[PDB]
Amino acid sequence: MISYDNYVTILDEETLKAWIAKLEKAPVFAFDTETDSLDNISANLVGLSFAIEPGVAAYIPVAHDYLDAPDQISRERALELLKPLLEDEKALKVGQNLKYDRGILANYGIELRGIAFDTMLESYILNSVAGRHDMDSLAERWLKHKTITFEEIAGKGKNQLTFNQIALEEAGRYAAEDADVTLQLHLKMWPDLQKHKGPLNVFENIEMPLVPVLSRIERNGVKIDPKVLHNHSEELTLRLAELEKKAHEIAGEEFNLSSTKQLQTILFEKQGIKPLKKTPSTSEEVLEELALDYPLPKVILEYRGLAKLKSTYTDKLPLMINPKTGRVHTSYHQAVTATGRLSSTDPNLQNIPVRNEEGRRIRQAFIAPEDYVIVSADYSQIELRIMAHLSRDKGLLTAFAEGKDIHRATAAEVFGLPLETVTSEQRRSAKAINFGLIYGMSAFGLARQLNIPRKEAQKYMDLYFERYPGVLEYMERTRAQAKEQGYVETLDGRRLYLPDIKSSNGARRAAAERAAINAPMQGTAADIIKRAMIAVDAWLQAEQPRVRMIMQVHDELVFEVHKDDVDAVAKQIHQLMENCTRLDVPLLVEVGSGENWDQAH
Ligand SMILES: [Mg+2]
Ligand SMILES: [Zn+2]
Ligand SMILES: [Zn+2]
Ligand SMILES: [Zn+2]
Ligand SMILES: [Zn+2]
Repeated sequence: MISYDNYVTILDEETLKAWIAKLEKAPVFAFDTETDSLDNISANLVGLSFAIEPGVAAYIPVAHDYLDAPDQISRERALELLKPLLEDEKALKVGQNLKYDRGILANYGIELRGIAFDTMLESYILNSVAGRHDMDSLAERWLKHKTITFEEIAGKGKNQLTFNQIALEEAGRYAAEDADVTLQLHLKMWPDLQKHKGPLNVFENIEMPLVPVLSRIERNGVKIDPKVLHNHSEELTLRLAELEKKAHEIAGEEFNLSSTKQLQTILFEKQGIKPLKKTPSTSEEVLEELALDYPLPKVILEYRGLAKLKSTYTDKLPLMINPKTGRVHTSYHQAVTATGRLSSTDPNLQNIPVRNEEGRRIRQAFIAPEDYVIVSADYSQIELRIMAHLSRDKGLLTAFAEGKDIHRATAAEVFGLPLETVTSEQRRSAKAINFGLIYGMSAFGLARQLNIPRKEAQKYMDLYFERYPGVLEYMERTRAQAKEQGYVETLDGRRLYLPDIKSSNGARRAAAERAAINAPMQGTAADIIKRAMIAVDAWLQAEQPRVRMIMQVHDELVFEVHKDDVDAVAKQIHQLMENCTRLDVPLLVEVGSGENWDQAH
């Protein structure tokens, strides 16, 4: 176990000051905060823990208020004595998910500096796919130590206690162990993170500096109009009713809009071909093939889609508005994706349909406050530009260089015809090839996206590789080093380990080869986006203009800018994004604005 003998519980100023003195001369120190809620903006700090050396850690309770809780240093007195140390950029701190801790302190007017090491990110940069990067998983992987779980001291279910309700000593065991373990994890991982300059570079200049900027974006939140979302909800109810009637009217009787049950009994029973369509799906959608002529499958297609969107965003979004700020605070995850891109939840901004009309209405609900406007800064087809650079292809490089539409430029080369005459179908064919290459799509998978026969798709890809030889080379070379060293890297050095590259399993090894071609372009896009965020945030902090960075979704950064400042600010965001990141890839940033996210998008 871990008893009350392990760590000290600081209940007096004199002892706290003794520790602050030791903390001041430590080379690095682990630090952690305890609160009464996972919600950063409204959580209250219940206590703090520190670790100066493996096995030497302490817990300082400041707001435990259960019946008869012992005297504790007051939250205000503890923070004023600790403030200088916390705000000192020279005092280096180590922590697990420091983004959270930085925010809690910000609730009390404290600016946490010296945010040097985050064990979550150390683990993530070492090997993004090694497993989960949370402390409990980390302590077990690297230290063969099983940590005290929050459930162990607080309980489970609705009757679960909040930190302020837990006994001082019990809270101490948990909090001081976090600090201690975090320091031990750093001592084991930091030395390893130096065996390679690639990962070390990404960790030091991309991931760590991004920690406080993610905190600031999350805490800023985004303005959502609940009325608009409600109208959209009422209207969708009516549209779902109408659509259901249109389905019944086309055939007979009533039925659910569920395939492999009520649909096959209608659809193919009235002429068609037996198999159904899985909601596997992004490759063989039987329902949308029939949709080009057959009416029923087209209405069932649209019905399901609207049903999904209503319960996911229309009904959910209004419930996420924080009472304290009046805004929605999404959760960004910095150590979850395999390629290094940021993910998002509650809400998952990336699942809002882009090329769909309803998704546009969801976006219209993201509004700018009075006298402000929503500004969108996007990296135009960054992955494609990255592939152009990685393949060193003069053809692609020149297309982007002279500002031509790469999809029409590619079609003009593949099909051999003037750029002005390329048709929509030809452009659509080249476009499917271009994005297919990024995901390492098979010549048959391209046929399923283009609806053309196999070997006809193969005919296009051979014509493509002949016109753009540099792309085949990159593809072959990347699969090469992937087998030679078990991993692939981005331009900045970020690595994706591929354990199934020599799998001996067929499909399992195919996946690893696709990931081999894909990761370098996706990871590089990710690195670029993170560098722009740090650069834009740095300008924001230094110059203090009337602008907030509110979102990050796909390849765009969304802001709130004062209406009278839009022009100067747009010039600035634009320069920072395509000139203060990587100077090797030919980058283009498209900046737009409006009353809501949809207008600026
Ligand atoms: Mg191309
Ligand atoms: Zn923590
Ligand atoms: Zn903790
Ligand atoms: Zn993208
Ligand atoms: Zn420019």
